Amino acid sequence: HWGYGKHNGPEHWHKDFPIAKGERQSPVDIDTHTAKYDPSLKPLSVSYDQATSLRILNNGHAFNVEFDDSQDKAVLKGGPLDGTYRLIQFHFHWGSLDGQGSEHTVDKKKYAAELHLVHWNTKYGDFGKAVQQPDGLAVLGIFLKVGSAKPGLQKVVDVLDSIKTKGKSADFTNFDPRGLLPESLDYWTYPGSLTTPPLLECVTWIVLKEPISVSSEQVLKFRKLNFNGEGEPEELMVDNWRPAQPLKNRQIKASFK
Ligand SMILES: N#Cc1cccc(-n2cc(-c3ccc(S(N)(=O)=O)s3)nn2)c1
Ligand SMILES: [Zn+2]
Repeated sequence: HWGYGKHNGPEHWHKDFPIAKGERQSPVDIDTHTAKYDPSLKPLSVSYDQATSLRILNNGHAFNVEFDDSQDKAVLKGGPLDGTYRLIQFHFHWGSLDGQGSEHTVDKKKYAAELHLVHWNTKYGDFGKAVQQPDGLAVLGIFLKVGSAKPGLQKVVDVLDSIKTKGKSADFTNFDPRGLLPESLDYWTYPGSLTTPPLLECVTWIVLKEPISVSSEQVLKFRKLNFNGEGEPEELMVDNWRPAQPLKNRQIKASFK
């Protein structure tokens, strides 16, 4: 089906998902000199104190840590958003080498990986409805660079060997996503899309300026994951990122100067 290889990767997605060539696709390069500071932007509110994680899943494209979103336990508000967006899952995109991996780029710089905290607009009632709306999702994007270890990531790294292959899951309760955030919440924002099929144009992207540092040992363990199912030939889960797409008729706004 779709994936990230030569024969089914991003340059092929458009044949099944014509919106791949649409007017508001993600990711994009963030040109920091042309992004405009917007005083209209209220401060971001990340309220993850009551977050309830449940499970971690290898879905054959990435791994997802899933949250209980049956009530407003972990939400994103403020910044460019109106209303309340509920955390449903986070996941990452990463490279085969430390010079690549992120989806968004900053003045053409690629980071080693990129974290996506995925939230849906509660006025649409459920995720599947929210994705059919231009303001249905808000994804908080955070770059990772390789340096010192991120203590708050290590519980995730340590469960990966239990979900090596596609379709494997493990219990993942009592995980605190506040441990993945950098100190600053300064951000860029723009309207865009899911960066995987079905590439729906339903996302308010909020990308943090400050990356988090992770260790080489941490990132290496992401790279031991498998795209394949158990008992199939091993294909390492690496380079599961989509490259930057045309900005078209969009302006990236900055919360800071
Ligand atoms: N409920 C539900 C449900 C069922 C199937 C899939 C999903 N679901 C899909 C996604 C996403 C696909 C791409 C992204 S991305 N890389 O953040 O733009 S998030 N996030 N949750 C959610
Ligand atoms: Zn993603």
